[PDB]
Amino acid sequence: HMESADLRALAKHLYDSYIKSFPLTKAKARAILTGKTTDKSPFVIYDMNSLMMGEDKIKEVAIRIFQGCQFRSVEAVQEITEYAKSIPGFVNLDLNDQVTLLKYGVHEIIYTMLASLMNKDGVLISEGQGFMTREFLKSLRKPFGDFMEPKFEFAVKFNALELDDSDLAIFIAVIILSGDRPGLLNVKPIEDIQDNLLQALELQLKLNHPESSQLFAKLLQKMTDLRQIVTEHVQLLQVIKKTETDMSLHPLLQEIYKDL
Amino acid sequence: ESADLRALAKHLYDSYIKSFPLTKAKARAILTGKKSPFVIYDMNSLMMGEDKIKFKHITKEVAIRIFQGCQFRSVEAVQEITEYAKSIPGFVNLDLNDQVTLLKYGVHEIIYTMLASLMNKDGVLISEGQGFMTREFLKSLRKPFGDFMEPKFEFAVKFNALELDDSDLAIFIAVIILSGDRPGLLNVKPIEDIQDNLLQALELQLKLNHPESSQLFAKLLQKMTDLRQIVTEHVQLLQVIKKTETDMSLHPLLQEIYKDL
Ligand SMILES: O=C(O)c1ccc(-c2nn(C(=O)c3c(Cl)cccc3C(F)(F)F)c3ccc(Cl)cc23)c(OCc2ncccn2)c1
Ligand SMILES: O=C(O)c1ccc(-c2nn(C(=O)c3c(Cl)cccc3C(F)(F)F)c3ccc(Cl)cc23)c(OCc2ncccn2)c1
Repeated sequence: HMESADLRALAKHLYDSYIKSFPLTKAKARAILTGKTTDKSPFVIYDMNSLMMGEDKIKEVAIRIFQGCQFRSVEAVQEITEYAKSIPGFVNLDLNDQVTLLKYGVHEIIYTMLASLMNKDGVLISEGQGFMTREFLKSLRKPFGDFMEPKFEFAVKFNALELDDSDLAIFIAVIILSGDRPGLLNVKPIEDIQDNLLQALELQLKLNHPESSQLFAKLLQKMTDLRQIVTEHVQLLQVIKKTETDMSLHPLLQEIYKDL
Repeated sequence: ESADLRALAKHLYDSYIKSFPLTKAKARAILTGKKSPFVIYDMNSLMMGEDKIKFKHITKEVAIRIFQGCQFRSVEAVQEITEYAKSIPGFVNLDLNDQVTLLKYGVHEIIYTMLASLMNKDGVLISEGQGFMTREFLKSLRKPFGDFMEPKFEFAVKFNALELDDSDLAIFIAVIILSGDRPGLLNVKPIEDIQDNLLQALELQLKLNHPESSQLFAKLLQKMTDLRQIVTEHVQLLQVIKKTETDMSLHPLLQEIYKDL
């Protein structure tokens, strides 16, 4: 049990690092999506021709879009790794466990943070300069169309929680410091860190969302929807791999899936 | 208010005790050796136990008969969980289709959960604590059945490290039943309203019953992740067994009884 002032200190530290680590925050994404402004309005990609035009403004189309997603995913792994290093105690853990926590945590975090860029109608891309519609992604051929849509399905549900970045900074940290990842050597020091982060998340959610009953429990229950979609995702990639030779994953993603 | 949450907690404990034949408290006294159960550790001792104790489940090839014995007992537990659900305040007031949907999609998670109460690292109680079948004998069953039994123990051992007691579990079980994300629910709001009450009661219960166990509430909810994961694994294991095994036909009425499991 930490002292209340120490838990507030931890929350601010983590929000501050989250802001330094991730260039496109939820607050910026929501300002772009909600609009009103003339200076931050995205170009909208909703069909083939607008895609071609989008490349002038900002191999097969579905493959090109798929490769756009892994390029950003790789970048996200880099951003998530930098953030993890800022979590108090993380760089002090056994070095193999650091790799293990990142290996199994980044995908859950990418999905979580992907939701910040989504509404029910599409997703922000190219650092907010673009917006690709959900219907266009869903209409891609072969396996790729159905590969796009489950992310939207989770995001619509996660976004009903109305978390802001200061909440998400702690949530993300909790996910990374999971003592139940396969193959961890020293679970106790990981769980001790998570206990503090969980205490910090609990107090953060009560102060920032006082009228939102049991949001702490409901957010932890979302770590369940995350676990399942990551497993679905992996089994979709494998199917794509056994079909498509016109693609190859970045060595960073390359290694992460090796263990699944 | 705290006294209302304690009331709800005691209400659920009382009902939990009437609904389930073997409580975790009684099961642990048997497992720790604190009237010895009959021990099934190999083929010959299995033969004697059914001739001496006459287990109604295990009664074809031996690995198949044990597997079907687990399916028989699961069918019994479904009825026990269903009766318990009726005691959860607000449950019988839900739309009847939603009551059936919540039970349909929750019984598997609850059965794994309560199975842990009857398990330790060395085996599992059966027949209301009268028998004990070793983990090694179950794990050593041939073909797919051996690998079907062992994941249950692996989950149980990790879940049991939480050291929940029956008063804790009665509320936990109720939380699982009142999941508003089950497919096909017609009216989600009253289910989530009830789950919110039960979570408050579970949170308070764990702080009072386990004051030294930091963040036990969060860790128990995180186990809903392991529960969802193993139940879906469970499903893919049954499908393989069904599509593979031709020595599995029971009387068609028996097949009807077991459908869904
Ligand atoms: O900015 C960000 O933070 C971001 C994070 C993720 C994606 C994104 N990955 N993705 C995957 O499939 C994927 C995930 Cl989740 C994790 C690991 C590996 C992969 C992959 F290797 F398999 F690629 C998506 C599938 C559908 C959608 Cl709509 C988005 C993603 C992202 O794309 C934005 C985007 N939409 C369309 C066109 C271009 N760009 C941005
Ligand atoms: O008393 C009780 O409360 C009880 C609750 C569960 C089992 C049990 N189910 N089971 C399953 O597979 C299963 C689960 Cl988890 C959930 C839903 C459906 C099923 C099923 F339909 F597929 F059966 C097991 C697998 C392995 C083991 Cl060791 C036990 C179980 C139980 O068996 C006791 C037992 N051990 C050995 C031999 C005979 N009998 C007792």
